[PDB]
Amino acid sequence: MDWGTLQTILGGVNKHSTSIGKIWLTVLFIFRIMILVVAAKEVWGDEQADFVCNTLQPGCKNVCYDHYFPISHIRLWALQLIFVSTPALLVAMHVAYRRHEEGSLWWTYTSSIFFRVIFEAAFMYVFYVMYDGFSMQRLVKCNAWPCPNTVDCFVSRPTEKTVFTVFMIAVSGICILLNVTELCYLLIRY
Amino acid sequence: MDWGTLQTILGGVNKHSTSIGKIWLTVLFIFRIMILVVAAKEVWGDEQADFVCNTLQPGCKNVCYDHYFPISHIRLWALQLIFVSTPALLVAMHVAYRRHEKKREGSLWWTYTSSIFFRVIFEAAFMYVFYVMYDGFSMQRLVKCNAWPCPNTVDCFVSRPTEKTVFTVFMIAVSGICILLNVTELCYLLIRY
Repeated sequence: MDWGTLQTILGGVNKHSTSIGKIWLTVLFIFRIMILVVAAKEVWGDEQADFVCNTLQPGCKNVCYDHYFPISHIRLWALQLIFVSTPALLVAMHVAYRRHEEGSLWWTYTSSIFFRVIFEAAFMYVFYVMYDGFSMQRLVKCNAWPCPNTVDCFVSRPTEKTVFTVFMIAVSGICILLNVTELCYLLIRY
Repeated sequence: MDWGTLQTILGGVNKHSTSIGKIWLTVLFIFRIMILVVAAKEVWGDEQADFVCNTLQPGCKNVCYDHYFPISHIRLWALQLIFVSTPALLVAMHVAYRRHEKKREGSLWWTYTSSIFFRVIFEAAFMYVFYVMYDGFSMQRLVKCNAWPCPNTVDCFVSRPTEKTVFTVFMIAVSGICILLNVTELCYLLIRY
């Protein structure tokens, strides 16, 4: 995809936030989006076109690809970004509700931060359990029907996909830490 | 082609509506659009390029694909969003000139309950069509096809059945929620009689 105007939306959402919340989470957020669109989205461009299986059985390539990649990484990251951005924007709408006509504003703001840490941890769990670590393999062995006994299939761009996987996981771990420290920073204020 | 000056379009439309309808319906509504355009629309990119049938007959692939997918999933969701969007739009437009003229009321409650009423119809109808026409929300790896010109019976294999199931389940769930949100409006709206 592409974009036409993201500076206006970031400027408005910038206001009414804490020191680190104003900058650090925001710059890390646009950091992840930039990585996703300009670079990574076309590494996974031919994930199925260049999948190769050493067999003559028709339909074996379809099932073996689907058995090992139930959902591709880039569409896992796209889902994650949407989930961890909605609490940011709806609170911008809840205040717009009260504008048309302090505990409430405080209660909402502290609640959103509790959600963001939840979603990121949940999604990082899915990568680990689904893909068995963060390293992708050149060779996969598949024996689902209709494939005969056991078939060798070869992945496209295994090394580059590993690099971006490590990169997206790292900045997600940072965002979790930033949320936790900022959260406990408010708790002492009570 | 991609998103344009929707922020002003949405900025205009959110004003002058009920509290949860102010945000929750709209937020869930842009929730569906993002999934449709950002992620889902390229899962279905090679639906027919990667259909594979175990046969040597010319034209068996065309008839078998057309028989099991009379209309693609992403085209139904696009249609559904258009239909549910319109009643929100026009009624939001209808109030504009009066607010314009007032600076220069039981009727609208008939209109407002009408638009709320219509949305639930379109949500229910489209969720109904998925069930009857695709035989549940789960997509299978293997389809057996015996339409002419195919010989006796042919095995054909779908592309990305597991990923298409995940998004199908997701779109149905958020569609089900919007129905629940809508009916709450009428209960708050009818309780005043």
